[PDB]
Amino acid sequence: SMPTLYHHPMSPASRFVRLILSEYGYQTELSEEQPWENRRDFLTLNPAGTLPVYVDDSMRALCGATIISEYLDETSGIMKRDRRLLAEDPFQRAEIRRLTEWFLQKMEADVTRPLVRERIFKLQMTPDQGGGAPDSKILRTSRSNIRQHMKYLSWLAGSRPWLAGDRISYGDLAAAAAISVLDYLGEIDWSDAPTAKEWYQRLKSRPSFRPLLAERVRGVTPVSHYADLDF
Amino acid sequence: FQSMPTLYHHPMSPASRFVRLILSEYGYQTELSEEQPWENRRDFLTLNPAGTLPVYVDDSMRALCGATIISEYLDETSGIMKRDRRLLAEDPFQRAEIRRLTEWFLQKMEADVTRPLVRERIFKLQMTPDQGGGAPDSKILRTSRSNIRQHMKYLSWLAGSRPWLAGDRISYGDLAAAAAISVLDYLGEIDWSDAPTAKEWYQRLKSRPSFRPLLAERVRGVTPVSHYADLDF
Repeated sequence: SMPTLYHHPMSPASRFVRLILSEYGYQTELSEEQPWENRRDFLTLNPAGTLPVYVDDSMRALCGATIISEYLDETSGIMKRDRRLLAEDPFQRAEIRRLTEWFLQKMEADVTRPLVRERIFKLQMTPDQGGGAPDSKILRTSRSNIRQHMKYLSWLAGSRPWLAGDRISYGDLAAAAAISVLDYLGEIDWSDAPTAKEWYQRLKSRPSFRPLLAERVRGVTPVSHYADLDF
Repeated sequence: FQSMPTLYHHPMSPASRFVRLILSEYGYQTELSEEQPWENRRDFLTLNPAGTLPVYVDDSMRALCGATIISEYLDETSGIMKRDRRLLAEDPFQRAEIRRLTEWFLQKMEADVTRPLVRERIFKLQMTPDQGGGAPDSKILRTSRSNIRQHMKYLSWLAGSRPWLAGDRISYGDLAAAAAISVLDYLGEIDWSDAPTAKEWYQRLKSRPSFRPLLAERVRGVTPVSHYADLDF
């Protein structure tokens, strides 16, 4: 029976893993999880409460984007030759990981996690869980950090054929995952960032992206260009 | 000849100590260069714009930043230096569990406890008012301290239910936990009478040769708790 991915639509890490699974042709059951609920069965799988979580028949839960992405390289990626999303060379592997961590950890802390919490999770949450109106001060701080991250992405995109070098990698998927969440929310001004825009257009047009562009969060309407391959 | 690598680190950084432990276990000699995680110096931020520690620069001159990237790199390249003493398994599920525990101690515990506590107790003393300095924030201390027990209890559970934290042999998981615990223990923040099972496990890690530089180490302007270096505490 197919494995299960516990995830949330507005989790970049979750989107990143979905991308790797589609690129590599896996079939997966998606199970939407709300970590703030502290669901006991979910915490038994992953006591850290983080997303996503990949579980096959063995019931051995693989916890988080990094662990899952490494596992998928070890058990599939090594076969893929030209289509391998993590290289063989240790320095190239290090660069692909550096970019994955930039977008899923650094930009996530600076911008995406707090912004998603204020704008998405705080709608879905009950008052007791921390639900309520968005905090304007957190929104300011997160937003003030965006323009510098978009400037870096533009630079990477303009200077190499893909973010890590000469082929598509986990680095591109991780950036695209994160950008897709911010873009859903209309938080990116693309008029600033023409080089990043060209790069994002290429990612968002891949078949693996289609389920992300079709996806909708209830009570939050995406920005009008969100699903557009020409935006 | 091959110049020895440099590790940019801070003594009160668990991720830094974790890397040091790997390097010692595998017989590397390394030049240690102390950096302040808070200071934002322009040359350090050129090397690592993320401002994270540690940063490993071997004679390739390619900067490898953070505990995960460095530890994976060391598994991949250590060759004869890891023979018969490998700290990251071959099996994908065992590797996944070693990683999961490394992330627990160096990311989850770091956010819940160690990073805010170190900042209030170490860094806010060393910092000037303009840099963000002042008296420790009592509310941040309280929150961070209140999160310690859950982590110690998880560690006790792991240690009491398996021979090493990830399973049947010593791994990065043990080294990461020990690194995080050693920082807290330097500061006297662990009540060992409340965590006996974890105490037995830590006594095994702290007695390894690789730990000797950590126990000898001192942080500028902070005296460790009296039992810090004691193998028989």
